[PDB]
Amino acid sequence: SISISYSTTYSGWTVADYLADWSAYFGDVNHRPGQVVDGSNTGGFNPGPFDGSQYALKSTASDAAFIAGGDLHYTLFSNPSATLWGKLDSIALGDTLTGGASSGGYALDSQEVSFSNLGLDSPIAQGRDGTVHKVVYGLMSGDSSALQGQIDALLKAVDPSLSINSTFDQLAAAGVAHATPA
Ligand code: HEM
Repeated sequence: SISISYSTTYSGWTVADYLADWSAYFGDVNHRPGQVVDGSNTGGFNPGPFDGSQYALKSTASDAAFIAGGDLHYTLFSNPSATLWGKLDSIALGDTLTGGASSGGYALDSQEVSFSNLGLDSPIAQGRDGTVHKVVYGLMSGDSSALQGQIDALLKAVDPSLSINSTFDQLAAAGVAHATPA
């Protein structure tokens, strides 16, 4: 089942409120035609350049960052163009991104919340409609709606009383989350 880690700072927050606020603050990096700048708003892959076990992106407007983990592939200009696909296992949110391919991986100096065992599986043929693409491109764009919807489904699968409107502490009591030190 989905497994959530959260700093105790967020114990009383709903998942939805946390994600709404986190993504709004992260803010759209404007990864769109005419506006992509390598090393500014592309993010990066480990080991890369366009594939790997992690994709990570910081907002330059500020040191808020996320890391997507799994088995990821980015098509770049190849058909279907500008598609992130593959297997998405985890999303970690926080700030102060560190590492990269030259370090052997990415990490957050302050990891606030992670969602693991997401089980998202998107074939290349689905293109930009795939769930992996929607989740991650959403986050790049300051929009956690797609992530929220996938988490909500995973929580309901455990029990229909559980949802993104549960608090992190409620989810811990329900067996799907654990707290970490603030
Ligand atoms: C190493 C990381 C990446 C690089 C270097 C990169 C590079 C690019 C480039 C060069 C463009 C075209 C810019 C232009 O037309 O002027 C682009 C567009 C785009 N990229 Fe990325 N990208 C990266 C990661 C991602 C990821 C992870 C996603 C999805 C989750 C993504 C989604 C898109 C989308 C949706 C567009 C717009 C495509 C269009 O409107 O036709 N990119 N990217």
